[PDB]
Amino acid sequence: NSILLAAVSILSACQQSYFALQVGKARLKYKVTPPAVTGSPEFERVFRAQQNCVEFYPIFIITLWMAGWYFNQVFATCLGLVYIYGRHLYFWGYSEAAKKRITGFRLSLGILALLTLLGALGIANSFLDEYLDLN
Amino acid sequence: GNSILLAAVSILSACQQSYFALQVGKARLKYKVTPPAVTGSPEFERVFRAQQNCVEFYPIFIITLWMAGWYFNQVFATCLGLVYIYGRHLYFWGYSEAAKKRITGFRLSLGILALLTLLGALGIANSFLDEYLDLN
Amino acid sequence: NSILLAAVSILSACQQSYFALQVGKARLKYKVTPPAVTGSPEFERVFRAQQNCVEFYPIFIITLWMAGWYFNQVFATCLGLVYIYGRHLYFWGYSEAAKKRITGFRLSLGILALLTLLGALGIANSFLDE
Repeated sequence: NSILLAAVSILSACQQSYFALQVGKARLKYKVTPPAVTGSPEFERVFRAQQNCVEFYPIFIITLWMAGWYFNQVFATCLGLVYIYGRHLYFWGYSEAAKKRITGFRLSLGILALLTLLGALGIANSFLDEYLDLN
Repeated sequence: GNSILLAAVSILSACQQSYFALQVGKARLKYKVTPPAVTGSPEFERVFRAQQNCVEFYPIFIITLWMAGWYFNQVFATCLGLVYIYGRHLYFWGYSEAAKKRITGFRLSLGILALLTLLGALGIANSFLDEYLDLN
Repeated sequence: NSILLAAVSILSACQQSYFALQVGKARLKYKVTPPAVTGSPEFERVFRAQQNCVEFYPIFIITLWMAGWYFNQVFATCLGLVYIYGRHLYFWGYSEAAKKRITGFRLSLGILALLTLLGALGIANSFLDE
């Protein structure tokens, strides 16, 4: 009864690990020796992109589960997949040029807002179930 | 279900975190910091670092929030959760004005976090001694 | 029952807060004035280590719970403990020298992939009988 949410969650976790791998590969390709994170423009775009993704990850997960638990698992699950796609655009877009990140960024933040909305409605509706009203 | 209050707080805090990210985006435009760079303007640098410290601790807050709410008391955890959200509001805007103006909101939100950790640890412990060692 | 998962989760959250404390201590030891995060090489090692940990934390939590819920709580719990240990090695290793991070890094990523695997099997096996 959370099996769909669980699946999306494992998919997104693999995406985030994939992004971390690219930064590791970029460190070798452009000779950026740890702990440094600057010194090659190509590396800096890859690093910053991965950083923005990893920052937003827990926000996506919460919003995903609250929507799926309190509104509809199937609908949240589908939005979740489109979000995973949006960041795929964002990451690879940025990596090529800072201005190519904007599509994937707008898509994934649109989805996140909708998930927030659905989660808020469902939680509200669900709160009225201890006032016995179901709208 | 018996997580409805936790769920509400969680959605509120997630909105706060997205709001912080928006401010960094606005600051990038106001102080002309060309991506992927995050240095150059001191005003931008304070806003960026503040949002970074918030986003780092966010998953730690969520775990501690739910463990406290699940294994100790949902209503008590829920209330602390709201005050934490407020403390982070002070921290972020405080830091944005001056590096030393962050300290109030910092102490508040980390105090709460420690208490939530405490409650979570007790409840989990009590539940563990009741479930594998038959001691409540 | 999720009491074992709950315990590991609170343990790891304490580790993460501990790492953040060390960065705070490093700011004072090497005079790195906020909001700056560069200058002292040793500080940059401590900071980057804590940053790699805090990035991967939500990934560990999700995979930990999915494995524990859909595969086995006791087995996931044990792997969870080994991950916590691997991160302990990573952090302190890296703090001394970038090349001392490698052991704790391999250990913790081994665990993470297995947790992902177990979670995926359990969810699948789970979905195979509707």
